[PDB]
Amino acid sequence: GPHMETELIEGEVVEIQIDRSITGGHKQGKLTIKTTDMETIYELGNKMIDGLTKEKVLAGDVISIDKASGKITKLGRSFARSRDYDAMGADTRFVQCPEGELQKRKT
Repeated sequence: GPHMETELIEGEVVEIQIDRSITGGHKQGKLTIKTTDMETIYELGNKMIDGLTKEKVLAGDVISIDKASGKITKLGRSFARSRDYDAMGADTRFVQCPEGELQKRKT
């Protein structure tokens, strides 16, 4: 596999269908993602809803879905309100929330 051999799907979100009628036992939905070649539709399970909710996924965001773990990860291309302001001198808002320092990239 590329990087890893886990079944992963990622792409920019074209469309989002999330149930609002299903009981809090097993939510469902239908996601439309733009891949490298085309937009494909993927079925959302309860854990998928969970993951996309956690990542705060909306149309226009990009995310990856782990078929094995059921975890969803927003990649970073198609985002929303990313801080482009790094000239933080009078900006005492150093709210760099530790969301998982995966690999010591480090600024």
